[PDB]
Amino acid sequence: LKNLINSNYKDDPLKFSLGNNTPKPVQNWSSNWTKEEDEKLLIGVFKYGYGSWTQIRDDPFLGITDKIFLKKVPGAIHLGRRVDYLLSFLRG
DNA sequence: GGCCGCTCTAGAACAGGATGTATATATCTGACACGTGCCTGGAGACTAGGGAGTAATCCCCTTGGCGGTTAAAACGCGGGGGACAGC
Repeated sequence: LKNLINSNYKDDPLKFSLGNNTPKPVQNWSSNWTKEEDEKLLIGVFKYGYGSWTQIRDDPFLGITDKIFLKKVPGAIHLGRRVDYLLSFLRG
């Protein structure tokens, strides 16, 4: 992930998009989600690493700060699984 | 076209980290006792001279007695002032 994001984007990773890779949607989360929310999450994880979920959610350039919770559906485990899928798909 | 397997989500359990408190253990602190080494004083030895002790005699002082006189002490009595208790 860091190699590909540097390789194209490094001039500014805020340029990043997942592009032609079309991910499967989130399953009925309490928040609407798209390739855009995925892309912003990926840029977050690039800036702050995996599992930095407080910083990932808090960074306002990602626009996440509303969409992700501390029994509302998506949480750290769901975020982890989503990242696992997204990176597996992009590496595929 | 149908059913089962696989994947994801949800719940439950366990462990670790974080924080505060209590308890046990270690360390310090001090004084005494013993050992060691060195130096000084005491102990031992010997001599000479002075002081103390001993003896005798004489003189002065102290103790005891007598007598008289005078002053002091003791006994007595009354009144006043001070001391004591109270408030």
